[PDB]
Amino acid sequence: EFTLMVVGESGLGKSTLINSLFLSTVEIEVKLRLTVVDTPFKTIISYIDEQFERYLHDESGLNRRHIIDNRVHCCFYFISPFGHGLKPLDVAFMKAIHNKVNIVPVIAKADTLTLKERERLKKRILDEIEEHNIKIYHLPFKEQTRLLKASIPFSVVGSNQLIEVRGRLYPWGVVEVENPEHNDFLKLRTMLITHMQDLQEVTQDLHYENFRSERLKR
Amino acid sequence: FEFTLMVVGESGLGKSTLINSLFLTKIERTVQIEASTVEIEEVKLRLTVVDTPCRDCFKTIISYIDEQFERYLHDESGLNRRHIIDNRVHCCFYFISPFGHGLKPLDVAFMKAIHNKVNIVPVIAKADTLTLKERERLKKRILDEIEEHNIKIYHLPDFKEQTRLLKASIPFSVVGSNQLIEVRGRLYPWGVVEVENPEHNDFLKLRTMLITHMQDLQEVTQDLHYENFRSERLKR
Ligand SMILES: Nc1nc2c(ncn2[C@@H]2O[C@H](COP(=O)(O)OP(=O)(O)O)[C@@H](O)[C@H]2O)c(=O)[nH]1
Ligand SMILES: Nc1nc2c(ncn2[C@@H]2O[C@H](COP(=O)(O)OP(=O)(O)O)[C@@H](O)[C@H]2O)c(=O)[nH]1
Repeated sequence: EFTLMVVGESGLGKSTLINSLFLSTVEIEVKLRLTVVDTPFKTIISYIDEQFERYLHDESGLNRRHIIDNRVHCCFYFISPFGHGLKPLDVAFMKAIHNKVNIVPVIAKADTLTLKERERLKKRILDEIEEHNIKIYHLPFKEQTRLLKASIPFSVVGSNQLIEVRGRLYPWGVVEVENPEHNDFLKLRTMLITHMQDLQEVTQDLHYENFRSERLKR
Repeated sequence: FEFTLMVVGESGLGKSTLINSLFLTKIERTVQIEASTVEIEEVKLRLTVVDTPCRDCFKTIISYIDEQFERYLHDESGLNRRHIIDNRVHCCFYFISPFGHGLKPLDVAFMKAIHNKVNIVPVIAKADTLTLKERERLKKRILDEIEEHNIKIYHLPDFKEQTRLLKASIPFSVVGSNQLIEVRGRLYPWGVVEVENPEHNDFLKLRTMLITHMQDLQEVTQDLHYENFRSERLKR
């Protein structure tokens, strides 16, 4: 029972990555719900909040032994590799929903950046995360958990096309989706796969209860 | 000899980097587009780069195009005409993002706004984000959209094969780099994009076409766009 939202500018490979992970709400079979949404927000917030209402209403009921959890457990936020950081629309969106959903920031179409360019954009996005007091999902073995945090935000490449593993062909070379020397796709997936319970659990224990307390107080 | 080259398009599309490669070096008022204009001698060249998005920015560019027409009309209407300084925009690279499936309707209306006043040369920026197959689909979608909407881009005139193959590339999909490599280029873990490598991208054609068509761009600007502006202007 798990729900993942992907949000971001149109044309940033949002759909291709989702397809790459698993090989406007689609529901494939754990039971995964995916909600892809292209940025141009008062409906996005409201969708998220509406899933807390159903759940609060449902858990408040006399019949429970068929409750559907539609709460969004994670939101990949896609950032253009063309900016030098977060655009203020991106910051405003993330601030609108950071108290309600687990944000995982992702740099899109990372095959657009040299390694030097990549690390400048990551450093700059992390600093802006701090500067604007934005609350992104924080990961909870030794060195593999070390290396994964030290590469947030993940800069990914999607493709489901094959190359004489999946990749993208340019006259000067081939980007390999699952080569970590090429991009953080494997890390993002592994992280998604290894952290589902926590994602679910932080959604329950933190975002939903905060929703719930303000409600029963008001 | 005087040439003014303008480049417009969203920021983050490599526009300065491209310009740098050709030679190796809130917008709301005509004034600040002038302040953006750099002058180099390489022939007196002026480069005028304008980040587009807020659609007032498009109105200022238009107003700016005309002001250069105005300067000229005013200067040739006066009594001392020895050096009329020609600041009329002879060319507009229009950078389109490789992330769209074509032109947005803003681009379309804007190009319709400026297409009887400057020579639009459309350019797909950051072409190293596109596989060759993607490159073709975007080129065709962009040309279709120009037909569909009757956008008048600059028609290259007409050793033999060099004109055909150059036309075939329009709109040119280009790559710029300030960095050098072993060539100006872009180093990725998987390979190196070479700017001047025509297999890799159409930069070589853009520069060659500019270098080669500069006189005709100037002339079309004079004989067509300018005289069109001047006829309309005097009527009022
Ligand atoms: N350079 C690059 N291009 C990509 C990548 N992923 C997808 N694309 C291209 O971008 C197009 C749009 O991707 P899409 O998933 O539809 O983006 P979306 O609008 O955010 O869902 C795809 O058809 C691919 O041709 C990537 O990782 N790198
Ligand atoms: N992938 C790619 N990146 C580029 C290209 N040209 C420039 N860049 C990168 O994009 C950054 C910003 O480009 P810039 O020229 O300042 O874009 P402008 O805002 O349109 O003037 C540069 O520092 C380069 O890192 C290109 O052809 N391809």
